[PDB]
Amino acid sequence: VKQIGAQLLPPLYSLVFIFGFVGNMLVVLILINCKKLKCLTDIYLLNLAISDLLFLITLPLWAHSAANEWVFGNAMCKLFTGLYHIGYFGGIFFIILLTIDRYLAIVHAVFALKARTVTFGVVTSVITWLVAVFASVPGIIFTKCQKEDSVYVCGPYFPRGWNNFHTIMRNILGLVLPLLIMVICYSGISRASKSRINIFEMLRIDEGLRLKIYKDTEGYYTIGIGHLLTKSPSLNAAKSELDKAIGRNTNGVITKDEAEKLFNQDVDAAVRGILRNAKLKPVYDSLDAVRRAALINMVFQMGETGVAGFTNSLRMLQQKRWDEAAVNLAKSRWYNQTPNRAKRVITTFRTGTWDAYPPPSREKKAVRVIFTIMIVYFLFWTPYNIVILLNTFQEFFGLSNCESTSQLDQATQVTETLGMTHCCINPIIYAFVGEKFRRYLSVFF
Ligand SMILES: CCC[C@@H]1C[C@H](N(C)C(C)C)CC[C@@H]1N1CC[C@H](Nc2ncnc3ccc(C(F)(F)F)cc23)C1=O
Ligand SMILES: CCCCCCCC/C=C\CCCCCCCC(=O)OC[C@H](O)CO
Ligand SMILES: CC(=O)C1=C(O)C(=O)N(c2ccc(Cl)cc2F)[C@@H]1C1CCCCC1
Ligand SMILES: [Zn+2]
Repeated sequence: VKQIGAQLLPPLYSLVFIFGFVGNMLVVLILINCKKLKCLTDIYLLNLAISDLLFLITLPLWAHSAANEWVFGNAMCKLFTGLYHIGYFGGIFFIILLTIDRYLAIVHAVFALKARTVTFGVVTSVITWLVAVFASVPGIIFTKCQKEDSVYVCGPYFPRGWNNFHTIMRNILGLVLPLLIMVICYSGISRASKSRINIFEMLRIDEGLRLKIYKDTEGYYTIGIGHLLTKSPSLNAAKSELDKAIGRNTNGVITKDEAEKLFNQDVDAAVRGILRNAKLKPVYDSLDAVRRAALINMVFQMGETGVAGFTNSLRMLQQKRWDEAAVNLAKSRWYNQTPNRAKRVITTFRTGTWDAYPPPSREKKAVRVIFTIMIVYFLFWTPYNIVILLNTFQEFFGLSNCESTSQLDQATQVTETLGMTHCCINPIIYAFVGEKFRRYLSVFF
């Protein structure tokens, strides 16, 4: 096999090195000089880029050894084995973190939004690098520089039991764990909604989204998704009430996530009020999560006193007569005064679906990117994980032969070579799938 390796590995690894280095370097430059590392997700992508770099800087040494032999010493051997493993495990770990993060985001997990901070990022990133190191320790310890058949090699020399342990450990952290994580996420996504629409999207369309302190048509002061600040002229009074509700010096400006944080506080407060009203409680209890949202929508607009005015319609809703309740609501004063908003609320109540509203785009496009990242990772590293599992545990089960181990080694070499060419793929996936990344490239050039 060595003959083929000397002709193929040096140009292959060199080409991978060139594309991967400038690729992940561009990713880092963007995250620092365009995104400025302000978001939690910017931290993970930064560490993911670092993982690939830590990996591919080792390529020139592996390619040189294939052409000649290992000449850098034992200490250098254990060092680059460390970068090789740490870069690898760090890679898949930070892909999983991003996978979870963007999953929780499209389901609008409240605690995840409250956790979406650079502080939470730095901490969990430090722990992630630790686990990556501890998973690299066995590889480092039993890897040495030794003269085999009058040729120097930087290779692994595990005892019988330790090679078995290392194999199953690698398969868990690099296959079983990510696979399970992804299944959880796919399930949680498909169970939330088929249209991926939450109450957040609904009231964002109907009530709007204020990033700057907005003066109501009457004279009231609002912010975010329909949040009353005060009812009196002074904008200083408005800023005063807002700066208290956030805990920050806002100067009358809010951020998108701060809006949803406020929004969540207003939703459960509305639900709290509904479940405390004698006429709204039995209706609310007989409704599913979709039609309940439409009721919260009406409370968001007219208040519980106003919603309680629809005595007829409420009873019909309470009795699951959607069609008839829909028609009756189209005759109300509320309907004729604000027809377009009412119409799509009436539809929600009638059909019990989000068909009256447009689905989220960027939220879906986000999980499209990160799931693709992980699927492609699987493509590149799964054939290696399996063939070494066969070459370890299940070679005792069956598959036994004299030329077996030799051929299983060949397959191990080839598949690992395949996996080693993955450290240059992520930035390419960004450019092909991710629209924000291409936008960052447009302003870079
Ligand atoms: C040549 C140095 C091998 C080196 C070992 C190192 N190792 C896990 C620890 C020391 C970190 C990881 C990185 C390197 N590896 C691990 C295997 C991978 N493929 C190969 N290795 C060595 N001869 C090969 C010859 C032909 C072929 C082909 F399939 F193309 F024909 C592939 C080869 C590689 O390269
Ligand atoms: C060598 C041959 C193999 C090469 C080919 C393998 C490449 C597969 C990569 C990604 C799969 C698509 C990932 C899709 C990510 C999930 C998309 C999603 O969930 O959003 C859809 C949305 O629900 C719609 O309404
Ligand atoms: C929808 C979205 O948030 C993104 C893109 O449409 C895109 O190209 N992004 C993007 C941003 C920076 C970098 Cl370096 C690479 C990216 F792909 C962001 C990613 C945010 C992390 C999860 C995956 C999507
Ligand atoms: Zn959403």
